[PDB]
Amino acid sequence: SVQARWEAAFDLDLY
Repeated sequence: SVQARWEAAFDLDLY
């Protein structure tokens, strides 16, 4: 959720 891999990173940016 959010999107991650993106705006800085929510958390699901994967590390």
